[PDB]
Amino acid sequence: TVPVALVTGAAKRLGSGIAEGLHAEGYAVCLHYHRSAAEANTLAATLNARRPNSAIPVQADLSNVAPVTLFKRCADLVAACYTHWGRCDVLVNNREAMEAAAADLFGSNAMAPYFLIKAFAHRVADTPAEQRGTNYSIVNMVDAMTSQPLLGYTIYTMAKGALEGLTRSAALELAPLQIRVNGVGPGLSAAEVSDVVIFLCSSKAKYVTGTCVKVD
Amino acid sequence: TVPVALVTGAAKRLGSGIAEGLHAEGYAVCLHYHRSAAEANTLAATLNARRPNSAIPVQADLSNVAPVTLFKRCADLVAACYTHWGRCDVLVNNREAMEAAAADLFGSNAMAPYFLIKAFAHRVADTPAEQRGTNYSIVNMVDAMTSQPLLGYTIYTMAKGALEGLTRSAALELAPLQIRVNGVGPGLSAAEVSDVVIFLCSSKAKYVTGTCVKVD
Amino acid sequence: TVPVALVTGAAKRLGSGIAEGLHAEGYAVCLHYHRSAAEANTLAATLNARRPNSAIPVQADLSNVAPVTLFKRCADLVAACYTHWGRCDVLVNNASREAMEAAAADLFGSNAMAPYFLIKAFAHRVADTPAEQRGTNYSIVNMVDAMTSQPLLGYTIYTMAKGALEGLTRSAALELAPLQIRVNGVGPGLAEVSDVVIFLCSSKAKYVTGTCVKVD
Amino acid sequence: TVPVALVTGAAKRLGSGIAEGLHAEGYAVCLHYHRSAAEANTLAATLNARRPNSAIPVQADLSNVAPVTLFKRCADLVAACYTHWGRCDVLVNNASREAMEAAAADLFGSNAMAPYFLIKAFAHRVADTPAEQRGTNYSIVNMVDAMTSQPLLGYTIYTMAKGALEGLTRSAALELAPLQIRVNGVGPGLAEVSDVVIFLCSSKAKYVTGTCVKVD
Repeated sequence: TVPVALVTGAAKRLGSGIAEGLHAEGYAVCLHYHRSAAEANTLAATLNARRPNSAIPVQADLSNVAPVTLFKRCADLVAACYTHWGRCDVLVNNREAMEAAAADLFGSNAMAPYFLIKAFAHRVADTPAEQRGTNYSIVNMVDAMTSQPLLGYTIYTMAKGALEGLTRSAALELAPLQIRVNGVGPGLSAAEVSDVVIFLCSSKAKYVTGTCVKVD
Repeated sequence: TVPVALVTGAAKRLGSGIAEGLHAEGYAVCLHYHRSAAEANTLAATLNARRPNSAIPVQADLSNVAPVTLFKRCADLVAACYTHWGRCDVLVNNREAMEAAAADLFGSNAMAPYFLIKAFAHRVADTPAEQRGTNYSIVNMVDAMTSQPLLGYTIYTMAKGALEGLTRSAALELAPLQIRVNGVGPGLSAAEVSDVVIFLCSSKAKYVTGTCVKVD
Repeated sequence: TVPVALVTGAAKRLGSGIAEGLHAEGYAVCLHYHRSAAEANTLAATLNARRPNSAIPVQADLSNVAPVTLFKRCADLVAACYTHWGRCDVLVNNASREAMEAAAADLFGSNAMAPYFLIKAFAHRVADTPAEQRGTNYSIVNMVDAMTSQPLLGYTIYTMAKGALEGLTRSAALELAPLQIRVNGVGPGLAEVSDVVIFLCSSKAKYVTGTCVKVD
Repeated sequence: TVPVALVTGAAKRLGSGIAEGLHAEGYAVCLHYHRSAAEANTLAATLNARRPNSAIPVQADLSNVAPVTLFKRCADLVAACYTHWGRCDVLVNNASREAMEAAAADLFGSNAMAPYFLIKAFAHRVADTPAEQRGTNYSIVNMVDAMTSQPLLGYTIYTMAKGALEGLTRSAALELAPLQIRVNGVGPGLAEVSDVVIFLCSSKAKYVTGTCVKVD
């Protein structure tokens, strides 16, 4: 046993902090990326150097269109974890021009987590009982407006809403396989949300599912 | 003054009833369709015959991909109403194979209403003060599971959630232009929801916005 | 065989409107008051003037405090309808140092419990009526008032009270649904409101229950 | 300068766990009881056994009913911490014919108001402390119990009570945020729970407030 965490958007502002923090706790991290390959590798450099083969970068396109389906690209991201360490215990989902753009950011921000969670669960489902880890938890992040800046009020509230239903609904559907699913949002530092994430992923939080954490 | 209602999915089971009912009340209806052109025209036949030039069918593709954006296809649907009657007072939003499908049904069911509402409001915004109608209301329908049958529990709950936030958020954002926005869902006949829709669209409901109606 | 409506706090302001509006639709009205005799009798006379035997005033303390229990007082008020007219089809619940604090407690409990008990009695009376002898459209409306119109309450205790009342509405809807009794609420958005009341009570709302209507 | 925690209903079952758990983290604990003297003294002795001057029992009636007002009783219980230890940093609120009905009313008001008043007093004490002299981590936890563990309540009145309590949590969080006092809730999903309490009270939750944690 050494547990494994997949942090999507792992080189972004938040994701990195979550990643540093899950790694400090003794998790092996998969550091997901699209655009930011260099920073992925810096981060992987820093952690592996601190503790060897404890981190991998992995590129994945989390957009609405990459013809390869998002459903499949998502399943492949989770697969990177199994190929490389053979388990995945933790998932953290972190003008016409403008309009089509906002609609697409809406789609992947709801649909990527959905498919990343189908995938995560499918694998746990397939792992045999004896060889399953003991503490599977999924955290959906939701963000302030400042961090979804290319936004009007309304679209943001739609995305929060679906994310909100993802969390409560999977919490339920996925309890038979012992998978907790929780959320962290604002609120009506990076170091800060990280402690929440660490607690929800910790053994302390075994009986906690369905819960939308609020922060500041 | 004779008010105008746009009922998307207007030949489907529910939509038709809503349409017959808004028309009985004295609304001129635009009967939206994609696949079901024949039934659109039967319905238009029945109402115009009952009361002349009081109904038009209009085809629109409400899918996620029809390269023409949904944003634009939506704006064009609302435009059909203005071209033909010069006003629009009422909007009613009514295997990899399987997965991409569900993701797409998710996208258009959240995003079509969003863009149908941007469009509706834009026009009202552009109409001059003197020539605006007096009672603009928008109703978002949400449906039982039986009517979104190609579904798992979770996806359905995501869509409800975004729809839910659309309704509350626009209610707010769109109150300066006097546009009420409300929802009708189940519940935790066709004739039945129709009366709710008629009331929310009626002058009786002037001070009602933000409200999610529940039914049975 | 003319429907009967029980409006608590009929004597002054929102109560009167609602009673007046309901009366103008042809219910017989029972106008509860506590301290405002002039107002309840004046109003009842006016109404009885317009249509004979159509209104009565009925006195009750609905504060929270045998010396008579709140339950019994609430049961007798509901009984004053049967006695007088044979039936009761509609209930509208209008909410109305160390010293401020105990009074703010008393108020809180009074606003939650009086409706709770009223709803209990109403419903027990329905259940005692032989099956074939019941009315065809039982509905209950819980009014929530703006923070600004009940000045003795801090933000917190107000929210508490709003929370108790939403619970009762949603709870009682589910719990009474077998007796075909609908329970709904009118509250402020984020005779104005009498039309919503008329609607919820109307035969057109036969399937609306457990709804919190938002009015501003 | 050792932190002090006030647990209502410490005497039996969930209360004891929580007090025990909090105590095992090194708070000084004030163990409220009403009727169960044996339980509160036994437990306090055990704890004081393990570490001297680390626990005391303190008696209070927290029912809803000068003859002493609930407010004053709640103020004095909170005062029994200052008096004894100089400070109070953590509050945990554990909820615990015609006749059943009046008792079910009394219970309801007691469960909403006792916490409300407790939170008032706690917070007044914080505010009277000169600025530079306050503790660094004030937190409040409102426990909600399962329907099954408080048998005297119908579904409806329970939901009412749950609603009052969620209101207080979310309300008091916003209202006390200027005094750097956090308010959160633990409730059932749709020493198990002591770890969540420890967490919410811990320095790692400095930015968590207004959260309803869901535990089953």
